This record gives sequence, C-alpha cells and structure tokens, in this order.
Amino acid sequence: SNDSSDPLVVAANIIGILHLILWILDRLFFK
Amino acid sequence: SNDSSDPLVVAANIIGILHLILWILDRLFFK
Amino acid sequence: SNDSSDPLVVAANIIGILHLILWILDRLFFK
Amino acid sequence: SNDSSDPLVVAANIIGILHLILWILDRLFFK
Ligand SMILES: c1csc(-c2cc(C[NH2+][C@]34C[C@H]5C[C@H](C[C@H](C5)C3)C4)no2)c1
Repeated sequence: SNDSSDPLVVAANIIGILHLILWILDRLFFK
Repeated sequence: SNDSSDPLVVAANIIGILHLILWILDRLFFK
Repeated sequence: SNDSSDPLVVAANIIGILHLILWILDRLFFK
Repeated sequence: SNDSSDPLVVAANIIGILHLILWILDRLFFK
C-alpha cells in the first residue's frame, strides 16, 4: 500500500509547509 | 491521472522555491 | 532496487527535518 | 524518460541543500 506513496514524502511536504507558518510569523514582526 | 504525479509534490517544490525568494531578499539587506 | 525509491528523496526529507532542529533551537533563544 | 523521475524532484532536493549552505554560513557568524 505504501508502494504507491511513502509517508515520508507526505510528511516532508507537511513539515516544510508548517515551517513556513512559523518562519512567516517571525517575518511579520521583522525588525 | 494524479497517480503519475500528485499535486502535493509539485506544490512542495514550488513552496520551497517561493520561500527562497522571500528569504533571499531578507539576506540581501542583512545586518 | 533504487527504482522503487531513490536515496535523494529520503535524504531530502531527512535534511529538511534536521534543518528544523537547528532552526527551531535558534527560535527558542529568539530576541 | 522523465516518467521514471522528474527534474523538479531532483532540483527540489538540490535547492534545499544549497539553501542550507547559505543559511548555515549565516549561523556561523550568528550574534
Ligand atoms: C515525490 C517523489 S520524490 C519526492 C521528494 C520530496 C522531497 C523533499 N522535498 C522538499 C521540498 C521543500 C520543503 C522540504 C525541504 C526541501 C524543500 C525539499 C521538502 N524530495 O523528493 C516527492
């Protein structure tokens, strides 16, 4: 079942997107 | 149709590239 | 054997995750 | 030929790795 798509690929994309939420927030209060 | 390639993979690459544009800009005015 | 999954994909996810560990730590002592 | 592996996937991993080289350098001179 994981042959079609591995959880690492899905998690990787999710992790990167989540990072943007936190990094973007910091950019909002940039100095 | 999405079996060949999922939109998450394409979006992930696009999101990462876009992040660089914003992060790179900040690096330009580094201090 | 690498046809099923290339090491680049696995390494890419690992590299991104590792980056978060270092970047997250910096955010902890943010100023 | 690109069916086996798309250039976007390879480029994505390369782009992320390259980002670390620049981001890591900044961390070296952290303040
Ligand atoms: C489908 C097949 S391979 C495949 C795949 C995903 C990745 C990692 N992508 C990242 C995109 C952004 C966000 C994360 C760090 C890097 C920039 C690389 C995850 N590497 O390969 C997907």
